[PDB]
Amino acid sequence: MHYDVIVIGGGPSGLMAAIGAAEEGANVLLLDKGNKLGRKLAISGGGRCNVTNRLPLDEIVKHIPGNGRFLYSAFSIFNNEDIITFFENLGVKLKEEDHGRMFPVSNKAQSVVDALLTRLKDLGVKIRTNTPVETIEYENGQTKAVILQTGEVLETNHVVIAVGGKSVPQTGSTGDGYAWAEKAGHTITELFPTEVPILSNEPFIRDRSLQGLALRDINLSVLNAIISHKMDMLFTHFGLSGPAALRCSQFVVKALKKFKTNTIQMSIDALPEENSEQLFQRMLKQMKEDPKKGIKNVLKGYVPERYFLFLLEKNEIDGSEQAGQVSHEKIRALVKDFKEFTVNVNGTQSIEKAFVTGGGVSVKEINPKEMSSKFTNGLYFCGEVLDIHGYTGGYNITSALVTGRIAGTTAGENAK
Ligand SMILES: Cc1cc2nc3c(=O)[nH]c(=O)nc-3n(C[C@H](O)[C@H](O)[C@H](O)COP(=O)(O)OP(=O)(O)OC[C@H]3O[C@@H](n4cnc5c(N)ncnc54)[C@H](O)[C@@H]3O)c2cc1C
Ligand SMILES: [Cl-]
Repeated sequence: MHYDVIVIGGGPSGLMAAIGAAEEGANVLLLDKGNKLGRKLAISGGGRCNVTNRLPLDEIVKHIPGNGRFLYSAFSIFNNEDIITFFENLGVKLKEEDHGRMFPVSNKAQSVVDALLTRLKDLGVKIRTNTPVETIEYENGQTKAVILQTGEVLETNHVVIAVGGKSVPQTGSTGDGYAWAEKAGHTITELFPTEVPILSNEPFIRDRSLQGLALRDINLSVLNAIISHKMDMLFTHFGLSGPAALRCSQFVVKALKKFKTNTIQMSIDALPEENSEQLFQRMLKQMKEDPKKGIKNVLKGYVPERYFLFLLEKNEIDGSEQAGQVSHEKIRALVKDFKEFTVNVNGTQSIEKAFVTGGGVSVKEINPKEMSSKFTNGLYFCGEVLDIHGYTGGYNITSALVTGRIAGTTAGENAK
């Protein structure tokens, strides 16, 4: 046993785990499949890396819908503000942008990766690139060895699994970690994509009626209800995309899986600022100002023209009908479609194409203060391989950095 701790995976969690263990005085090996460490980290935040989020604790947890509450213990030890200080000290100043989102002053993800690599070098962590792991050996409820794809055996009593999820496999995250966890006794929460476009075969989608149409600042709901507020949506050839749709997508997936229906209902509130009474009266007070003018001109500007004209048809209103020859029941209907237009949807894009993989190693089986397995001694987990996931805004890297630091410092401590 040359190595006190072996960390498998050099994403943000693995890099923090290796630093965490080496600070505890352990001789640490960090293994990665790729020719470079931090490939996904290097593309994160549009190439700038949204490293963390400075919002208060309770808001951070709320933005991590996949087991955010599990992180309460971790955050007591090492939290968002601690992340900011940590990076400052490694010479990579951060800045705050919108909605609490923190980015390097350099505006370059590579800056973050390089700082972490420099700290590993300073601490004497051994790094082996192009070194894929095949499996982990366990005996007597304890970790015994890491087995490389080549067959090379690396004996150790402390292994940190930091290999990420299943999305964007070109970066190295191909779901290798789940089988190792199962071998160790763990359950895997069923995997689902997050932040992906939603599919629909509604006739109006198939006939491209609204294709390319952006609806700005809408409320998009998944009915049963889960609601994304004041975000933009886009109608595509295949369904719904844009921030509002992407946010709802994990909820579409779960629902379809739980229930075994072919479609589920979504609802679009195109004008969330205004209630159906205010909107109805707005519309009357305009139909009276110009009762001889065509309704398609009297009521322009409420929603984009293509959506407007589609909804008129749907409600059997001739756009050229005189504003004072349109029945008030048919206007009430138009207002209901402005506030709650239903769209049946029937799936989403795949996990390969997702932002983050939802599901993973169950956190019920992990000691929250340690990131240690409850089943196998000398086994630790961190990052996206765990069943933790965040919305966009820095939350996923927050969790990876935090869990990686706790897992690493616990391993390094245990190994001594
Ligand atoms: C396009 C994109 C942009 C993103 N932007 C942000 C953002 O701005 N902010 C944010 O908070 N989140 C962002 N995310 C998500 C965030 O990048 C991830 O959640 C995070 O990188 C997960 O960190 P990790 O350490 O768990 O795993 P990863 O970063 O996925 O790293 C895992 C490492 O494990 C290695 N590995 C895998 N299998 C093996 C094996 N068998 N043997 C050896 N090594 C192996 C891989 O080569 C890889 O280097 C983004 C995601 C995507 C895809
Ligand atoms: Cl993000």
